[PDB]
Amino acid sequence: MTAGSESSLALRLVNGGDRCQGRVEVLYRGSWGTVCDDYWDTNDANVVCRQLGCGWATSAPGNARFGQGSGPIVLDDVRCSGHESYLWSCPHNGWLSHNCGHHEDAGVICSASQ
Ligand SMILES: [Ca+2]
Ligand SMILES: [Ca+2]
Ligand SMILES: [Ca+2]
Repeated sequence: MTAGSESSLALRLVNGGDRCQGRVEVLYRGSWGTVCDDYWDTNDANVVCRQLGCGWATSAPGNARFGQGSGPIVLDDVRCSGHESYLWSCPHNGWLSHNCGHHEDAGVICSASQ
């Protein structure tokens, strides 16, 4: 990952009750995209929760549980071991390499969420 994208990458959870649950969105090339729910699981969620300082994964809802996003779908088939420090450190399909719709946008509920 080039130094420049590494500097600008960012993760957020949107449309939930607080910052520690919601639809997963990732900042790629200066635009916020969503993550497809294919093979999305608590291991992926766990990386997200820990990265955000949100504790550990409670659950990893697919099927746009927190609503459909509108950006590009930037991540798909995410295969986190659960140990990685950043979601972009997980194996995945490649940026923008998806076969999804926004009705599949992945979500997370973390243990620090209230
Ligand atoms: Ca799916
Ligand atoms: Ca996974
Ligand atoms: Ca897929």
